[PDB]
Amino acid sequence: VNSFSGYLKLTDNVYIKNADIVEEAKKVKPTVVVNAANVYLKHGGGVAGALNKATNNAMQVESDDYIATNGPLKVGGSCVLSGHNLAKHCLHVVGPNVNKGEDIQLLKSAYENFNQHEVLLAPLLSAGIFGADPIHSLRVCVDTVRTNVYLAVFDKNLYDKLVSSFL
Ligand SMILES: Cc1c[nH]c2ncnc(C(=O)N[C@H](CC(=O)O)c3ccc(Br)cc3)c12
Repeated sequence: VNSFSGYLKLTDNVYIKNADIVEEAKKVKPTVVVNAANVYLKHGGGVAGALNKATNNAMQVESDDYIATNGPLKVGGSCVLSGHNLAKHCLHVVGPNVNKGEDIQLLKSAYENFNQHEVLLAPLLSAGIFGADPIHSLRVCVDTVRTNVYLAVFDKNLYDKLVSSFL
């Protein structure tokens, strides 16, 4: 039993809810919140911009130190950093950006990072300003993630479409 509330169960291990991931994290304080990161950990907009803003830019400060030491992530890759005031940890996961021409097959690799954590709060990877089809992102999620994932979808209209079209 965990503290996530109001989720629709899609499969044995995948759950979905119309919610602002920022507000959801502040309420649950999950062990892991997933960020929709880019390889430079520049948290400018979308999920990343919103999460970083909620940490009062502490996420960005920590991320800049990480990049200065380690260099950029790979598309499809991830790193674990602090969750600041939102979660114990933040798993920064880089899904492919379609508005940069990146291979959508990398979306499966991105979701594989979730399997290293027993429970996660997460957005749909590559959705929103990353330009991929969110229906597809949900399908890859369900078919790749085996650990317990609680998906927050900011847009109510998108949430209803995801639920109504889910096979
Ligand atoms: C901005 C924001 C604040 N709080 C949030 N909680 C949840 N999600 C989002 C958000 O930007 N989501 C979109 C898709 C959707 O509309 O769910 C999305 C955009 C880029 C990528 Br890469 C992946 C997903 C937010």
